[PDB]
Amino acid sequence: MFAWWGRTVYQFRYIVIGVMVALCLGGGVYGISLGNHVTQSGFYDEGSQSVAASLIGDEVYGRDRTSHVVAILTPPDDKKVTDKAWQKKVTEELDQVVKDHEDQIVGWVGWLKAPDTTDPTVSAMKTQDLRHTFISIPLQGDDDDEILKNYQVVEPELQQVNGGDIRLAGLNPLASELTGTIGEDQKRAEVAAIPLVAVVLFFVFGTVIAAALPAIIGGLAIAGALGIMRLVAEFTPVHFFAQPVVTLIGLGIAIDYGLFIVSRFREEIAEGYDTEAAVRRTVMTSGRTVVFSAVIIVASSVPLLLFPQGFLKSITYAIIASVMLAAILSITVLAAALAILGPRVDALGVTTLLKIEEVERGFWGRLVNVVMKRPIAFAAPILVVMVLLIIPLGQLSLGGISEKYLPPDNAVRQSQEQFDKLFPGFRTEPLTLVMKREDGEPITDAQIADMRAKALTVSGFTDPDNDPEKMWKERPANDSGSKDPSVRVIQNGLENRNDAAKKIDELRALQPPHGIEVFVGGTPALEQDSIHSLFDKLPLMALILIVTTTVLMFLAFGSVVLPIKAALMSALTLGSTMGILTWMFVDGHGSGLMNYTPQPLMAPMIGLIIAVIWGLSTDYEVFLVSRMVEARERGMSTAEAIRIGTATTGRLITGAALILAVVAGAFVFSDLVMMKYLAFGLLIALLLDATIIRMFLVPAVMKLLGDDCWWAPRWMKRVQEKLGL
Ligand SMILES: CCCCCCCCCCCCO[C@@H]1O[C@H](CO)[C@@H](O[C@H]2O[C@H](CO)[C@@H](O)[C@H](O)[C@H]2O)[C@H](O)[C@H]1O
Ligand SMILES: CCCCCCCCCCCCO[C@@H]1O[C@H](CO)[C@@H](O[C@H]2O[C@H](CO)[C@@H](O)[C@H](O)[C@H]2O)[C@H](O)[C@H]1O
Ligand SMILES: CCCCCCCCCCCCO[C@@H]1O[C@H](CO)[C@@H](O[C@H]2O[C@H](CO)[C@@H](O)[C@H](O)[C@H]2O)[C@H](O)[C@H]1O
Ligand SMILES: CCCCCCCCCCCCO[C@@H]1O[C@H](CO)[C@@H](O[C@H]2O[C@H](CO)[C@@H](O)[C@H](O)[C@H]2O)[C@H](O)[C@H]1O
Ligand SMILES: CCCCCCCCCCCCO[C@@H]1O[C@H](CO)[C@@H](O[C@H]2O[C@H](CO)[C@@H](O)[C@H](O)[C@H]2O)[C@H](O)[C@H]1O
Ligand SMILES: CCCCCCCCCCCCO[C@@H]1O[C@H](CO)[C@@H](O[C@H]2O[C@H](CO)[C@@H](O)[C@H](O)[C@H]2O)[C@H](O)[C@H]1O
Ligand SMILES: Cc1cc(C)c2cc(C(=O)NC3CCCCCC3)[nH]c2c1
Repeated sequence: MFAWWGRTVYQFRYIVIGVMVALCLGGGVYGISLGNHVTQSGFYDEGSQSVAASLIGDEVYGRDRTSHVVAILTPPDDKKVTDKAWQKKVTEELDQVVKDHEDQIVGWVGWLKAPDTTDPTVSAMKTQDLRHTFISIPLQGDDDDEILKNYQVVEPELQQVNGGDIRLAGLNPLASELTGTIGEDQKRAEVAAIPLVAVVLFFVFGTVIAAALPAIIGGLAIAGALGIMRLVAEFTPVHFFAQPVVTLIGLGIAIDYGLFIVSRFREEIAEGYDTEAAVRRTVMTSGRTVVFSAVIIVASSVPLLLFPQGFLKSITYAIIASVMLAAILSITVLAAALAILGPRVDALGVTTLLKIEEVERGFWGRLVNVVMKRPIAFAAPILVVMVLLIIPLGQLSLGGISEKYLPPDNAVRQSQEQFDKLFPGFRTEPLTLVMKREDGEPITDAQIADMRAKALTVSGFTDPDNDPEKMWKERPANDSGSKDPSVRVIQNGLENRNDAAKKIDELRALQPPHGIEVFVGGTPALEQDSIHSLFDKLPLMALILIVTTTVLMFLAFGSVVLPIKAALMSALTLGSTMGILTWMFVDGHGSGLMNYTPQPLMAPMIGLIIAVIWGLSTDYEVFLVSRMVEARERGMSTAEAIRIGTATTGRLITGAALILAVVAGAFVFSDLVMMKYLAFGLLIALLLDATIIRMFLVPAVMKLLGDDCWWAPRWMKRVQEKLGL
């Protein structure tokens, strides 16, 4: 199979390069418009009670458009908002923007449209010092994605209102900024990472062409994968976060796959094989390794599909498409490229760009020896410290997206915070009690008061007017609502947002009046229901993830102790990185240096980070411990096999780690705190696996079990033998 392709890829090397490059470039052109076909939904559970509550509320009362855009207007030259000349000028400008963009803007409302109003709420849309007043600009659209697109059409003209002295906040200015970080992080991966990957690869290989080929494969992999995701978007919604994942996870593995087979090819040429034989032998050995690595990653990714969140489903499609294409590219276009180049892959050295030994082996061999001489002296301190690194995970907190996902100095975030300071109480995050009478008869005022009294028995809800009778007010109704009298909604915000899980259960435990059912919704309910469904499915997801990888490791090791030992090592790294991440992003250690706000984490990201870290650690352990098994099966001491595996894989694993560190390190500078969390989790797990696990914990522990590492019942080794994966 790999034998046949190794000969075939040589024979049709020109056809292979031409077809594969055209497909990837054609996919890249198709994938340019992906950013215009992604969605922001997917963080919630579509089957939850809170989602049903939101659908009923919107259907009966109408979609609330008053939070789409809020604009703070400050008169120039220290004038007050009561300046009649200033009022007329800004009013005419706003009317012109609405008239020019009626397809996008419903209109604008606020104190400026009725300065002589007596309504206390409308009169509160201006500050006491008369220096600031704000307006609401509802937008057209039937869903949040369409509404955001409408906002981005009119934003440039809106920002010019009042001589530019207008501050835009609310849902869509922030949603535009949050989704805008995707483009900023992506250019880093393609303008800052790839050049740094090139200098890292040049330090590994020493020649220009050998260093350039893995970078080119990564670029082709990104181009094709974005095109595949664009195709996927035609059939199912694709979350916008799936796009940066392609450029982070897909790019890193694509370059690492390229590094592995280019390294093997140069070693085959150096051993004396001609180009034809070298290509075949590289596919037979390194091509099998990358293909098996791909199935490990795919096996580590598909368990996320158990979760209902569309966000997680979109990520796995991106991951699977990225790794399958990269594996295919590494053994089709890369192998064909080396077949054409031959030894000329090393032709160009430092001088080209310039114009435009025994000690090392012994030391690393000695380090393994020192570790094995006193293994408990190494394993015991490492085991203790890694367990202590799990302790901060006990302080795990979970929430949802806000303006705090942006750095504290972000302009749009600061406009939002200025609005909440100048105009307190206008922003709310209420829990809703969606009352429905199954009889179809109208809900009475007494029944609404019965429900309010029940909700007033739950502590922790805000009382701004100090009167409980003014709490749990009815949701405002819009003209787009059906106003079905059999459905009525009352709502109230929480005093402390972290109490949402407890308070929602209390609300859901209240007995409603006789013939009515109650659905509890609101944004805090949407998050808590999504949190609950994720951790409900997590035990099954973790079970499938562990067993699928362990059997794959058993197929790769031919042992029963080795897959179990490596699963324990994977669990230790997974726990340690999560504690460190909680220590950094919840507790805030490192927040000032990296300019992010400590806050609760996003729950679907822990599921993603579990799958990614488990896959990465399994991938590195499989490659290393194999070379030990391969040395043991041919006849060697257990101590020598550990030394041979470490020496023979040291250059490749270290180089792969350096590559991924550059790629992930580029994304730790993202303005989105969620991306920082994912990129750092990758960096920590990589540093632990490449240094603490590979060089200290693996060689030490494996010496403790001695020759029992290779133990495996023969009726199980026969199944491994009959397949030979
Ligand atoms: C993160 C913060 C973003 C969320 C905050 C956004 C919510 C704040 C927007 C307030 C919108 C509702 O506030 C106000 O309600 C009143 C009461 O019906 C509406 O009703 C008003 O209409 C117009 C004013 O334009 C006049 O005829 C009159 O003063 C009144 O009837 C106003 O048009 C609306 O401005
Ligand atoms: C690998 C990622 C998972 C790491 C999990 C982090 C757990 C941190 C525990 C903090 C201590 C709080 O202790 C709590 O214990 C209960 C069971 O008693 C578990 O969780 C329980 O409480 C939560 C809190 O509302 C409820 O949704 C529910 O009743 C149940 O899930 C969690 O463990 C933790 O919520
Ligand atoms: C591959 C191995 C991985 C296997 C991992 C298995 C982990 C299983 C853990 C189940 C218990 C965690 O359960 C989860 O606990 C957290 C606390 O952190 C609760 O979290 C709750 O309290 C926290 C802290 O007050 C709030 O910030 C949060 O909004 C609220 O939901 C979750 O509601 C509950 O669902
Ligand atoms: C990636 C996309 C994520 C972008 C999200 C970033 C967060 C942006 C900040 C939120 C700003 C809007 O803040 C918004 O305030 C309004 C008005 O108080 C709340 O609106 C709430 O009260 C109003 C008026 O009583 C009800 O008609 C409505 O049904 C209810 O939801 C919204 O629930 C909240 O979302
Ligand atoms: C036969 C006796 C007389 C017939 C009754 C006619 C009404 C008499 C009661 C008027 C005062 C009731 O007192 C006040 O009622 C209003 C309107 O219902 C309630 O108002 C509350 O419920 C109503 C719906 O019922 C919501 O639309 C509103 O947003 C919410 O605040 C107040 O919470 C209550 O304090
Ligand atoms: C800088 C931080 C970046 C983020 C984290 C990256 C983690 C990478 C750390 C790698 C640690 C050093 O890891 C060590 O690398 C050396 C040199 O490559 C390998 O050594 C390998 O190459 C050397 C020559 O260079 C040979 O003599 C040796 O026989 C061979 O094994 C070791 O087998 C490995 O144990
Ligand atoms: C889930 C996941 C995520 C990432 C970023 C990576 C990176 C690798 C990797 O670098 N693997 C290499 C070493 C294993 C042997 C074959 C050569 C490739 N695996 C990953 C898995």
